[PDB]
Amino acid sequence: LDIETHNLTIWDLDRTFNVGGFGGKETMTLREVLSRLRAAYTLKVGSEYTHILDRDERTWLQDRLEAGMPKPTQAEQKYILQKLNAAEAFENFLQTKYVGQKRFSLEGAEALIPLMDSAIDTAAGQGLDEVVIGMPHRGRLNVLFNIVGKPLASIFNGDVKYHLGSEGQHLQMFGDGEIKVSLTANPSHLEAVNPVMEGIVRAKQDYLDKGVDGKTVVPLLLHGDAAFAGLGIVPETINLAKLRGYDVGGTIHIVVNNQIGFTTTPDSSRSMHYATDYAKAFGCPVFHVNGDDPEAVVWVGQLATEYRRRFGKDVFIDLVCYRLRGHNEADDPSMTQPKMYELITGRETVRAQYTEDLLGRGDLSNEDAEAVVRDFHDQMESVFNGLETNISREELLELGQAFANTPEGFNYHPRVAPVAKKRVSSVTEGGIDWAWGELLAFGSLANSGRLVRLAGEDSRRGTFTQRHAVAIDPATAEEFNPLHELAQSKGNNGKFLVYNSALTEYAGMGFEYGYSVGNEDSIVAWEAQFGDFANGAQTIIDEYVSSGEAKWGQTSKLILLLPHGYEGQGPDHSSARIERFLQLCAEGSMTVAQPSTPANHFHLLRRHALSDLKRPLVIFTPKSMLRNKAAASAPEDFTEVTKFQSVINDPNVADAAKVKKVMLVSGKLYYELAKRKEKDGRDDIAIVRIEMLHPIPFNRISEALAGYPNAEEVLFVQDEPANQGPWPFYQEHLPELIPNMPKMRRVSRRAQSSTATGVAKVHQLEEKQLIDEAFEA
Amino acid sequence: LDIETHNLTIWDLDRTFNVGGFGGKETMTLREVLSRLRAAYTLKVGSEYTHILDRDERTWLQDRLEAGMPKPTQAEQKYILQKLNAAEAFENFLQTKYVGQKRFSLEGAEALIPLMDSAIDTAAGQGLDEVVIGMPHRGRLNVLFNIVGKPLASIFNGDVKYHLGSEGQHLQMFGDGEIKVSLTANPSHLEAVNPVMEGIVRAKQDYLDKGVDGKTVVPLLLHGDAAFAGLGIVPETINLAKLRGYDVGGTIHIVVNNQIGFTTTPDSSRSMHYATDYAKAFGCPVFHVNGDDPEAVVWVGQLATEYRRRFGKDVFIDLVCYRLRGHNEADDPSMTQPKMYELITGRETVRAQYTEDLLGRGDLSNEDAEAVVRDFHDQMESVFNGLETNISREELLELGQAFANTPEGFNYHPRVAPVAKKRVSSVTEGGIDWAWGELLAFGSLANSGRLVRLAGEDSRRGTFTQRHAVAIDPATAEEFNPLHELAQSKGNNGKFLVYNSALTEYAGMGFEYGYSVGNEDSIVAWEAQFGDFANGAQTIIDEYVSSGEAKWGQTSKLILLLPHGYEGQGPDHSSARIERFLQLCAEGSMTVAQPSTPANHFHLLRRHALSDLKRPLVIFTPKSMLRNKAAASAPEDFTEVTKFQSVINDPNVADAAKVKKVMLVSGKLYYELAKRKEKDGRDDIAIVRIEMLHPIPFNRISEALAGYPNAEEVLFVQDEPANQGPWPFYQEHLPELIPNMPKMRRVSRRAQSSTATGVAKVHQLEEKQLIDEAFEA
Ligand SMILES: Cc1ncc(C[n+]2csc(CCOP(=O)(O)OP(=O)(O)O)c2C)c(N)n1
Ligand SMILES: Cc1ncc(C[n+]2csc(CCOP(=O)(O)OP(=O)(O)O)c2C)c(N)n1
Ligand SMILES: [Mg+2]
Ligand SMILES: [Mg+2]
Repeated sequence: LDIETHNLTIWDLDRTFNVGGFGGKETMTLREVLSRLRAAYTLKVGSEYTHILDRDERTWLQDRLEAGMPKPTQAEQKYILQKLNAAEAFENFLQTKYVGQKRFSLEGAEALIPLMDSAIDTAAGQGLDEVVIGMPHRGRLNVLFNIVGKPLASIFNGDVKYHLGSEGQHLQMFGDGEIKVSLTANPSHLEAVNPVMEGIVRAKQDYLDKGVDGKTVVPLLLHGDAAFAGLGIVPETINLAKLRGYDVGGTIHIVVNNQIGFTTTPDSSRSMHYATDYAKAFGCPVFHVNGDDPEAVVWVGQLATEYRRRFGKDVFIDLVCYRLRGHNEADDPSMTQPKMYELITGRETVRAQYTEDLLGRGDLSNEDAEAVVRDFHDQMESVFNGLETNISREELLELGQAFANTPEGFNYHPRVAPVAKKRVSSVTEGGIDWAWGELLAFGSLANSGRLVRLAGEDSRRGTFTQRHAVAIDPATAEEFNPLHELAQSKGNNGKFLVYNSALTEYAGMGFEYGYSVGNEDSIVAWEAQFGDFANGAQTIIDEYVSSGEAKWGQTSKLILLLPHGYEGQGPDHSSARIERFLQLCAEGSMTVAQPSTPANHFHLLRRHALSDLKRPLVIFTPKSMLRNKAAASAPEDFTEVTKFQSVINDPNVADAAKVKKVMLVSGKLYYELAKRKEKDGRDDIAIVRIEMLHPIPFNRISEALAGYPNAEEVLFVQDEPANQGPWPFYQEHLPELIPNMPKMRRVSRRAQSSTATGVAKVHQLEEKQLIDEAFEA
Repeated sequence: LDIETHNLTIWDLDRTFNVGGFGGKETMTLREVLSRLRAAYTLKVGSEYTHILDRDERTWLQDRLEAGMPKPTQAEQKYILQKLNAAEAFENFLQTKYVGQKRFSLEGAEALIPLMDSAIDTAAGQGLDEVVIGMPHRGRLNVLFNIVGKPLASIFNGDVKYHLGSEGQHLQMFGDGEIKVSLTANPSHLEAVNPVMEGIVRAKQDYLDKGVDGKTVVPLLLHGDAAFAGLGIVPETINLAKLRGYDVGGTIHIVVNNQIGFTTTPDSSRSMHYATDYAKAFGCPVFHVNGDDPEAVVWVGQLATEYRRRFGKDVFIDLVCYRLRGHNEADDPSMTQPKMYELITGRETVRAQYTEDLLGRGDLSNEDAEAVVRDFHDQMESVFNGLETNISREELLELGQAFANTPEGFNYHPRVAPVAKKRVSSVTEGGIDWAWGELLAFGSLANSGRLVRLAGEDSRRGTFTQRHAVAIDPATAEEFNPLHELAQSKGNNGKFLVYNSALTEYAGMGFEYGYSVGNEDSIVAWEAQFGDFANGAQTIIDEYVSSGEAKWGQTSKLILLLPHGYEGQGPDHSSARIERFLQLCAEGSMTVAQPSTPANHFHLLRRHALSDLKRPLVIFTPKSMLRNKAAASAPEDFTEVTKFQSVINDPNVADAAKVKKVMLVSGKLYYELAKRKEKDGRDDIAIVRIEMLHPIPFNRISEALAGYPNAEEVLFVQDEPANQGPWPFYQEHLPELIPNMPKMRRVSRRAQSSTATGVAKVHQLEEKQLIDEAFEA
């Protein structure tokens, strides 16, 4: 940036040169060229835009930045001063009338309030419908009073004010526009709101139904500088921006850069030059603005909101400010950073500086000048004053016939063709498999008129090549979605939408929780490749899915589909960790189940979607049992059987008076135990299945055991190790709920620190030993 | 890139222009300029380097890329052909002699083997000590045979071959260099090895002790394209590259870009143009190379290894290849991607293409040509043939006096000065607090001659302003580390190293597990800001810390320090989730403790560091008890008391024959219960503390209860809800280990789905109700 580096000297300043349309001129002097470049790129706004690849969007930014900030009117200037007065008035009320609020102070960063106002007002003039805000603790109550518009009485009267959500309206001072404003709930875990907020926006856009030209709900997301550079959830969520099921038309990002973490400085926080350098990975513009020049801050807010509407991409604003006090209530920040807090202590406020600048440009009259003084006193005085789930024979045949009604000149790939042919025959003959039972449920619900959404890794085809919900023609590469087409022909505007995720668990599951909150009337399901990989979304399970209703009174009906089974494929492909989910359950917080039969899975999904109980559902789904012919279901099981079963008694008992042992079991291990009973001719054993785990169906288990009056012993049989699976939960709780029951006796694998062996011959030997122990006299 | 865009035509091709030293010339024709630019930037190697900010490192890359790939010798050419022959020979043996290996095939990407060889050979010529490799499943057994150098017998004979680690030597064909080569263990969870591998390299560099000019252990890290763009752990780990405690001199990254995930294409995987676009966020160079030109691949390997040694930064290679077969053993990839697998099926191999190119440039003689044919047949034939922990009075006084031996013209900040003065007096008078007990332990061990490392968020000062292990002078900003200086004066080369992390839990804890594996003789500890935030590193707890010894036989002695207590500060600042850690324990896999007294914490840390048992330690550390004066310890407790105590019996019992109730407790709640016993004069109650949780000290608990022979009842008292804390574990296991014990009776908070309330008045009412219930007759 020095003229010496380009072989130019002081002797060239008044010579004329060809500049090729720079500043709308063909010729210019070096003195004039340097003036313009310094006015555009070196004052209170610093821009990064030349890394963008499209020529049209690079030229749009270039023309606006080199034209400069327009000179604001007197009316505009006084409106910026009134917002700064309100911001500072509220900070003073909080610090004086209440205690332990020093942690949550906005002092140093009061220009945030006029920046957020500029963006929301620009959106109202564009004609859009809503703005959804997500943010951390710092400045939250200030945003509730000055941006959402809640009364003071409402703010100051489970969980705290600093974590609950709110709604309000924003009218436009110098226009005729209105817009809704919403604030999202969040935990103390930094950046965990990022994917949840994005999902809420997509659900709201889908409900308005305005097409690709729409995208009329704006996401505004606030970060801190240390958290933005450090935590990996931030760039994981930005990567979903342009994908098919996840696009929301761009996100406006504000990073509040107060040059300190807690007791940590930027040198020990990041290996990037600026905190906002992830923008250069995704091809998006960055604006750096000085937080002590309020006219420049309101311009950057306007320019960012205009860039989002024109190009539909993400935009990043870096607001450079400082932190006046320490993070703790009684803690000295000079203890660790003494040199920085020499510059901070005993400054003038941004309000004071701006008032002095307006009263010294001589624009204002005598009457006008008195008013500016009186406004701050005004703001201060104001603040200190029996449900059946079966379908009809006719409905079932129609669902089957959807896989035959192929569009003109579409053919199926020849490994997919025989799957389609069996779906059409099965609804009369029999032999319905797991995958076809699941799709018959989601299809029936879309016909009634609901929006059904399914998302996860390789979810269109299926991980185990079992689903085939969208088919592709090998010749033409044309897509067909049979059940979506049937739904849109019944005339209740139903939809079946199926999407393939990116390789993420945290961002993926977070996005589907958000969708459930932003449309109460939708049916949403997230699937995992294997249930073993759901530990990479533990923050979302612990802080939102299991605990949200108790904390904030926020309800969800999300379905988690997690594969599970001990089939000899190693420790990272065997367990979805049942024990961990049952540890998190209390007073019916969520429903947990493991069904054995395709028809029972059908009845569970339909009960959840047609009930008034608004809590999540966790289903442990099979892998090998997907293709077992003893598991398949008849059509009368979807048409004559009315309800979902929580306990299934033994089908193969000749005489109940001869039974002496009773085995309790849950999942795929039933079919192995049943095989052995038939081979050995054991008429003294009865095998009983538990389909629902939490809540405990204790009345149905009691009825079952009452039916065998000469039973001496009760065994609990599971595949999982003795410190894993459902045994720990059941040995604690079941004896107190059924007093007359005999003492239970465990039969399982040995307790261990891993999930399962990695040697396949050891797996086969363990399984033999388990079943022999069960039948041993 | 079209000449029309720059207002130039065909009529300018033979006119001469000033080019300013391009191609080492002052003048040149447009025809010559276009030739050179196309030869340098548009053939088999594509470069991204102009985003780099330093002028010297931009010019170094520019000069090498525009000079071009050097013409390789005949000997060099035949050595590249022999490596491709070996690679393809081994793939054929695996596919024919064994089954279910189609998932793990390298067919399509055989140029990986000569790329990795080029880099390792270049490192050996630079004079460096070791190369550490981390990678996923694809190509692993090929790398074990052709790069590490294991025999076939060793490979083909718990867990599988695809997850265990190995060591070997690499000699240099045309030189006199040797270098060690190591391969790291890993789970199926993609990208979880990234932080663990980096930590292993830093531990090995620290042991060699060669200073800043050293950095002589090279990290080589292999990724897949979908995982690299999608999972957030990747950019979280790159952000640690230039930080103080974490820098290893650069990382060479290889992304194998086979243009497909599992059944998912790049369109539905990322929102970036290339998968390697995170490089532009961190200011590092990227080389894209064609995987069907083996001479270009060996050049890029050399250039990347030379760039790391000169500039000490990260470097990224994108190897563009394809995937010949499907990911499953029996699965058709044309089912989903039919158009892509029209181009793939029925191609010539990279080995075949390169042989045809050498035999058609006429360099080779008749004798030389016969040899090239016979080499592939040769490679094929070959493959198919009573420990006391106290310190002395003198050692204790010396540790105290370290906080007085300030360097010349250093003064303490005046809020830190009185802490230092009390540390010097306490070692004679009394009143030693928690923090000073912890540092007395780490200090004593550094004096004996060990390397002690402590890392975490705000760990130098402390989160609760309690530690002060490095002090800063407010006048000069000069640092002092008293205990490091005492260690280096005793002449056993001991060190006390303390570092402030970035705001990360996954990358942070991963790095400290790696350090423990790469130096068995170090004492390492990771601290969390609050124990509630450790759920963001659940992948590392589940897959490495709790399970590594059982899976792979890999041992660690890592210390986790997790703050814990119910003090009325909300649901994300109360519980470290004890219940979850005790669920993961079996057959002494790790030690779990919650000490009540500073001296007992001292004795636990020293027992762990001087034992032969090589397993992790999880300590639940206090918050409010840090400054409680009833908790402080006398000097005789560090000097006359010999061992760590697992159970502590009641100090305040006049007559043991009068006791009728016995309360068991663990942690800070002791001090509340003890206060109430004194106030009410209860000589019928005895309060007994459990300091170690797993393993269960059942012999010591039995001895304690035997001492009170007229005890009618036993209460278990905890602050946590009834489905959380240590009660679930103890109600299952303790009755079977002590048969004669009376039936236990719980006294706790009610079971719930969250951790704790968010209203402070409700917390105080709950605590009163808990203690009243305990003492109720
Ligand atoms: C996931 C997570 N990790 C760590 C913390 C602990 N924590 C609370 S506040 C804080 C500092 C954040 O600093 P920054 O993002 O720079 O913003 P500031 O509060 O200074 O505005 C940290 C690390 C947390 N709340 N959540
Ligand atoms: C954390 C995690 N998430 C998901 C998976 C499931 N998974 C196994 S292989 C695979 C595909 C990875 O594709 P890519 O990284 O492009 O490499 P390729 O195997 O095609 O070489 C996935 C998603 C996993 N193993 N770990
Ligand atoms: Mg900050
Ligand atoms: Mg790939």
